[PDB]
Amino acid sequence: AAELPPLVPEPGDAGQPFPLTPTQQALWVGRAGCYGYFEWERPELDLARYRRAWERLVAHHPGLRTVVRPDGTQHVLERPGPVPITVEDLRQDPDAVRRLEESRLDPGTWPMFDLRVVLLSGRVRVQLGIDLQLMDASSLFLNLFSDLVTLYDDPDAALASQKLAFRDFARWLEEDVRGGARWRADWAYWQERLDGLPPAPDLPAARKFERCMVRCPAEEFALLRERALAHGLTETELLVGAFAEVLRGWSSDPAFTLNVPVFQRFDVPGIEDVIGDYTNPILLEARPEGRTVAERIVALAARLRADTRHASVNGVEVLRELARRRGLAAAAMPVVVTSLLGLPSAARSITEFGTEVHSITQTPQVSLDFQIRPEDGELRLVWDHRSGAFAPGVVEGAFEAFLDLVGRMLADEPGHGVWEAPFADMRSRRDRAVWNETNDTAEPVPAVLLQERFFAQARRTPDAEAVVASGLRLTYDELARHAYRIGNTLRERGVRPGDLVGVVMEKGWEQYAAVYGILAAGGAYLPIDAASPRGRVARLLESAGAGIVLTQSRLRDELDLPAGTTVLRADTDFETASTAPLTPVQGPDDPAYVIYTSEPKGVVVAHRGVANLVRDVRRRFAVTPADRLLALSGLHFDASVYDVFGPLACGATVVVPPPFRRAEPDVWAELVRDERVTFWNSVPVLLELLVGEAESRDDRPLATLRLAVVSGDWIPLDLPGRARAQAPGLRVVGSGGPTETICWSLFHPIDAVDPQWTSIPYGKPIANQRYYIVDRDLRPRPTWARGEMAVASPLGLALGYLNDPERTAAKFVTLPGTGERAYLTGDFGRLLPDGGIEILGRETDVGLLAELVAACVAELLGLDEVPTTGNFFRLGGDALSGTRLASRLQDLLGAPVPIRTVFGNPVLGDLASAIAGDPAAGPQAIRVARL
Amino acid sequence: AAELPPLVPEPGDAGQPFPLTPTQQALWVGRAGCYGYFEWERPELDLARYRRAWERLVAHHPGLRTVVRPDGTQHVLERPGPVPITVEDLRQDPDAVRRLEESRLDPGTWPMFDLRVVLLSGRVRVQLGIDLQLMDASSLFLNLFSDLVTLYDDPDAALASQKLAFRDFARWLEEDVRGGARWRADWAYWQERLDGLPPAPDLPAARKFERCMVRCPAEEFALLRERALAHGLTETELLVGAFAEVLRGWSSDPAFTLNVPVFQRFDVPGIEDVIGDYTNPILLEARPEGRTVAERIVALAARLRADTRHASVNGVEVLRELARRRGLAAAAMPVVVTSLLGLPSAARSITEFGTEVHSITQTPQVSLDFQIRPEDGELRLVWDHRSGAFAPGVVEGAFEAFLDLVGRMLADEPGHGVWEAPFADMRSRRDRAVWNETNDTAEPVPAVLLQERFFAQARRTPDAEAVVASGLRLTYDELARHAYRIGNTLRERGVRPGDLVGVVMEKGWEQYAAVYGILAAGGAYLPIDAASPRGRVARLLESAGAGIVLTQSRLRDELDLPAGTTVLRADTDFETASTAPLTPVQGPDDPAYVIYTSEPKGVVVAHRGVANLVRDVRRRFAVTPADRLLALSGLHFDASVYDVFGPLACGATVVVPPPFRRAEPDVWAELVRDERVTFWNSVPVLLELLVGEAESRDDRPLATLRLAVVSGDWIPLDLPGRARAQAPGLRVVGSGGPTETICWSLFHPIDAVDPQWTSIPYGKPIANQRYYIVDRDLRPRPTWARGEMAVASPLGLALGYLNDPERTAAKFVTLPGTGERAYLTGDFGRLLPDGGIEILGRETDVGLLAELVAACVAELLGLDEVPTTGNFFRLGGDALSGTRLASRLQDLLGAPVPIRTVFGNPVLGDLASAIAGDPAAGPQAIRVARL
Repeated sequence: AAELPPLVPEPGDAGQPFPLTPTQQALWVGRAGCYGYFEWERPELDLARYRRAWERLVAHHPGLRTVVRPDGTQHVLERPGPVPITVEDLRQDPDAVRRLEESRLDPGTWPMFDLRVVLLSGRVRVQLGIDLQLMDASSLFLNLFSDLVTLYDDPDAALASQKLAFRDFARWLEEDVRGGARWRADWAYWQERLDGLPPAPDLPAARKFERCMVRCPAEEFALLRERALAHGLTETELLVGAFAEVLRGWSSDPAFTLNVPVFQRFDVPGIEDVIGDYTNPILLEARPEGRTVAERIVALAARLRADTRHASVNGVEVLRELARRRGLAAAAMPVVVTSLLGLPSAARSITEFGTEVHSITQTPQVSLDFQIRPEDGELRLVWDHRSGAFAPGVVEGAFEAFLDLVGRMLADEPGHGVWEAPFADMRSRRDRAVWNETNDTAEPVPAVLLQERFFAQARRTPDAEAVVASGLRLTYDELARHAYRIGNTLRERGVRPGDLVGVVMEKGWEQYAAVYGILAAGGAYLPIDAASPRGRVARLLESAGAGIVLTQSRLRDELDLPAGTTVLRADTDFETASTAPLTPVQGPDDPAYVIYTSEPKGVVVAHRGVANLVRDVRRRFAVTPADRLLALSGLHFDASVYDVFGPLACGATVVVPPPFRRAEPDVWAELVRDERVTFWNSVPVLLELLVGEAESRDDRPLATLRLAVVSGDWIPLDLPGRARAQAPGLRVVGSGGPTETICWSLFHPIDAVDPQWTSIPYGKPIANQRYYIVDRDLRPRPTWARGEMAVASPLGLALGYLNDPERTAAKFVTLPGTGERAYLTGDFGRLLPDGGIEILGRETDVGLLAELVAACVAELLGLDEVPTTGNFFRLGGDALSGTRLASRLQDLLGAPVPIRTVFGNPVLGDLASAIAGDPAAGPQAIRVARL
Repeated sequence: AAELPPLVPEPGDAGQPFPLTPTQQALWVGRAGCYGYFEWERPELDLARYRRAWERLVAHHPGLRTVVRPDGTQHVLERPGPVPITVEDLRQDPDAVRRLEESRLDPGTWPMFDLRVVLLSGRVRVQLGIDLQLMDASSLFLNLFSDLVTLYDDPDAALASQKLAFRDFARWLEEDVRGGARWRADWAYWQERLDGLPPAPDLPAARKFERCMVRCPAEEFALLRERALAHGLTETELLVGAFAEVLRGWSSDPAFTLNVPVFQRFDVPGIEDVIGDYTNPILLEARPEGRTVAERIVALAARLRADTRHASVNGVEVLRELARRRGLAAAAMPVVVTSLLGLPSAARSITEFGTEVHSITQTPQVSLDFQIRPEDGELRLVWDHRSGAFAPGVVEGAFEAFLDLVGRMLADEPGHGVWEAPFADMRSRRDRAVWNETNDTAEPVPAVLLQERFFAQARRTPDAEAVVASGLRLTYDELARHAYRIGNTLRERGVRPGDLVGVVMEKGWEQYAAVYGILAAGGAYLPIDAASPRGRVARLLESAGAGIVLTQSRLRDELDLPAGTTVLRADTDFETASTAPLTPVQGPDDPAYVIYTSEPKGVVVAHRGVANLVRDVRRRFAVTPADRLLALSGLHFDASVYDVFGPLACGATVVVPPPFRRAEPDVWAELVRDERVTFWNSVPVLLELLVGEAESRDDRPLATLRLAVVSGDWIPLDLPGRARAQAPGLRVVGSGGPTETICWSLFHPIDAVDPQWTSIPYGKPIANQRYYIVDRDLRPRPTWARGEMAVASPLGLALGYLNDPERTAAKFVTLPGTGERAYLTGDFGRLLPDGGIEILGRETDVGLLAELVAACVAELLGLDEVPTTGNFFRLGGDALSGTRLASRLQDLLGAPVPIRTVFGNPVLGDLASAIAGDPAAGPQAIRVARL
């Protein structure tokens, strides 16, 4: 604990220039609003006594006579002149409050404050505008406001004599403390920690200062003090920790750095009466360390206390180094906790002068400022936030969660209740009601197997068109008969419930016959791309255990299938089989198919979940037998699952396009025209290609499109309008959901595209699906908070991964709060106020000098190698060895390397640049570096 | 003509540090070989007298005792010590010259020279290595070498006493001349001109110093002097101008800047005896200004004289500014002319000491150094060039052209012969013999019309396959009969020789029938893409005057053809026409087709030129009836022209692919396999796609390919090897030529791909074509010189552009040297030593300060606006107004802006940066700039 040099006052230069404090300098350049404003009301004001009070305050306090020169230094005017006090008479004007509410200052001009008095009928408004660069918050309340009350009572009152000038204190910090023994030790503390500091809270952002606030009465203030002492904490530490709990409810990452200023006057004798700027912003690293609320708050407080023990370094300097390393944006710390607790008591309080009526601090570079201030026996808790910094509702939701959390702290005995809770739910009342409303989706799904629904439809409308595929029109009865031929044959050859049968085909009617025949037989189909490379088809079939494959005779010869495999050709090997109806032998929760995705995993899906999809789509989009769907997607993709089971369940027509290995929009646009397609289903880019093709044509070939469902990628913002142009009355519908949620698991009908959107909303869940946005502990997040989409359903999820229960256990989890089975999509998004989801992400001279510095550092620290990008103090340096570093470099270079240069450039590359840029050492140093 | 300050010698500091000259500084940093070397032979050498001579030289001349300190300053050692002279005894070793030839120095060590003496049987070799930083060339010959001869005769000889030190001269230039009155005027001269200076000669580059040299005897030296005086020139000016003529024969641009050093000693009394570095590289702008050789040389000399009148600025400084503006690469001036003419006579010459046996200057940063030196009544002309800086043969070719040009100057009276020539051909004897051999391509083309060749082939092999097109095999007789049906019908409907008939079809046999029917009728066909947008088809037909169109019935309805047009469908509207042979009524030089290219131009091509192409390809690639060509290219592209006329002229088979609007390599690879295609023709990328498709397959579906001709884009370097892998024995052949040279006009058979190539060679011309590489005056260039390809032929060119004789006259020009008609391709390339062609190209604080400087400059100069990028002196400034500029900026900024700062930063943005970076003015200046 290295003691600090003493302060020697220098009154002969009291009027001489002196530098801005580090925090005053930041406001000087950072304004180029920046002011505080206060308004009190009283029945009467004696203006003569009020002017005498301010004339005495200005005379007594040099800080009220300090002005900034154009060159960024400041000095104390000796006799600035009469105090400006603007009086405005409104005692005659009716609706005077509206006339005064409709009337809403520079450091280079005196004064840096603004005094106004408004006379009204029966009352007076006193108004004080003050530049934030004039003094810090503690000088405002403990010095200015207290003396203003004392002097308005008696402008001749005795005031404690000024035993030093703030100009002395400011020079003492810059010349004697900064760079001295303790500063160097404290600087090493911060530099060891710097590259580990997390960013500022990353809170949800929107598309000038507002106020959330609350006042704790004296008896809850006393209870809050007991709750904090019970954990060994100050009230500030308790409130800072509670604030970090709440911010973690909305922040993208649980680790963040808060700006927690202290107002250290260093016990300099007399300094408690000197108006100045004592702000030292401490950069508090808030990583969650603890299982319970109490443990985390206690751990955070211990870090705050350690940081505070090293506060001879001013946080503005730590922020400067952070910006050198990361750039100015990533170094900004715009979330501040400003506590005025723990300061000396002031003689008088401004509440004895008038009842506060309006007040607002507009601070540059600050988005959220949590202010903690004692006011007349009560604890005032204020959140000042900048409008438009945060998504609508975020700050009000966080405040309501903060009051809830502090209230529980007052309600619960230490060691019980919220103190022991793993976490506090931060969702608002409205968050939960909207999410519950949107996710109240359970519906019973009748235990009818997928093929049984199709066969019943084939009995209903046996002569309607089922599959139209390239100059061939299969009727419902014809398709059912061939499915029966396949099913009887497969049953006879030993397929039993649970067996997988491969379907290796190209687009054509044989895919539809094969699927329904496999299901009729009792098995599940395993579709595999007939254009797979190498012997992928054989690897998937071997891995899946599928001993039978159905294919097309025109295709059998270009497939490498292992020799023990039964390979039947859908279109020739079944012509003599029975067409006798086959009777179902699997159950609704048995697999209907296995679809492989990116080792490749086999996604096993049951009949019940597909029936759910099909029933939801039919009702939601009014699918009828008149509809004609274009089956674009390949059988081995999830998206084809609706194409296979939806239209055929209700009597509509599947239009199968010719096989294609690259997009052919013109073929598809012709096919949409000629077969009068009503139902498009594809990834967004294929719809774009189709719409482009139509735009370049004179017929309107997409005019029969009434429904277009696109999913699996970002939807261009102009695509829906472009599609509706080529097809009036078309409903464009966004969808989504991985293979594990069974094709489509949510929808967003795109009825109109707000041009303020960055993307189309991802949508709301279909029947029997629930879309949670969860944090890393699988707990649901408030509105706007980014998290992973977890899709919960007891029937609309895949059964799991084929033969892989360990990966099934990792992705199909039990949500902790409800015990629901949920699938972790790996996609990220956030909940929207209307219940929808926004998807966010789908699943060399100096160089030689630097090597020299690095090698010299490596030997000094005892390390093999040391990178030129390393921070000297993080690599293992400290105060005394950083001094040895300056000497070893002086020796080896033959040039002067001051100690200030090593400490001012902890990053080894930055030290090289500082040495090479030094006129007194540069050329010499570069010569030695060149060997 | 502002006089210069006087030189005041300062002998009290003769041993004190002093700076390197600007040219010495460049060598100091620019070495980090750099030396000169000399070797003379004499029968005897008296080593005692030789050592005494060098000990006297070293004592007498401070420059021989000057060393560079590690900090880049230099000083004069007082007593450096005995002169090192290494003696090597080889009088016993046999083959001693080989032992001495196998034995081939730092400024910080003394001496900066290297003295050796080699004793051999009967003779001695004296060897002198000298650092280029020690002294300039004029000090070497006029001071060192002359005094070495004087002193070896008598080491006690009287020498002119040193009346000053080179250290005085070097300080006088840096402190008194530089920055003074005349320097500022000269600096304004250069700065006005700087941004206009062309780059260094851009000469052809290759994939450590060599010597071309010649010695003019005294009587030709005297004649050369008379030739120069006859034009008012010095011999140096004559030789510099002749050198610029020759360099223009190879350089990519006719304008270049040469580095022409002068060795000015400024008539300082005594300085003619002082060894030092007097080099001032003058940057000579060599733009051709004149109709004849004489006029251009006279104009260039007048610029050299003007430049020389402003040589108080050292060219190293002009080069520094040029590099600030353009970067270091584009500012380098590595082509130097070093003349030692016009200097005082030296008392003795090194030729009196020994016969020179070997000498070489290795200069950093120099690629070609033309040295002009008087030697014992003769004129020595030396080209020192760096090996590998230039393409092989370029420097030897330029030297031979230079000797030829100077020889003509000695042969011709002024006012006659070469003096009056518009230009001198610079091609070497070998250049012309190779080009003539390669371009001796004339062959008579028999007057047989294109359709007559096909009809004769249809009589020869009437049952062979002509066109195989998508499940349809047209025989030669079947194709001839349908061509006759079309031709008789078109003849009957009024087609006469000269008429154009549109062909608007998609790939299919109807294109082949339509072409031969139109030709049989007597007209020319005009193919137009059936997939053209909008009403392009109607615009082209209207523009071309084509009143008839043939199309396909399956296609007629999607075409917008104007109403007065006859539209006949090849496949239905001709079934009842006569198949009687029709007799030809056009001639071989009448149009066969019109093909439109990028307003669009109609390229009109006659029968004769197509017969030339077809006959050349048949012989060159041995096309026989067994061959089967894949007609990939569209009829409306040039590349299809061979497909239409080549195979059918000799009995081979055209395999037509299905129409395609995007590449389908797999279809094409199938089609190559199934129809046994032997002849591929396409742009390179389509062959790449086809080869990729085959690589991914197990059959070798391209195995029947024996010939692949690719043209129209860069050929990837690995494509030929990749194609030969998929098809052993395949000949890959590169081709090229625009539509105006009738499909293919040159070939390069790619038999093996040198991995040192950056591209495949473009090739050599086919029969009746000649490929010239011409400069901007349409004159042929030497080997390696970049120029425009001009394709000359009286029959292998298009007749011209349809209805557009003015554009025909601009692109189909008469070459000036031969009167040949040639087509200017707009492509660029260069001739290769083997006769081929390589194609080269196919057809904000400072910001505010800167605005402040600019506005102040704009008012001072009287201009409305002035850009921040402008050079103050080019915008209109000069010496006196640049001084006024420093004062106006001092006034308006309130900060000191020294005059040196305005002159050291002529570019207004650079002045802003210098002011903003000045500690004594920066912060103030930035404040004012911010308004």
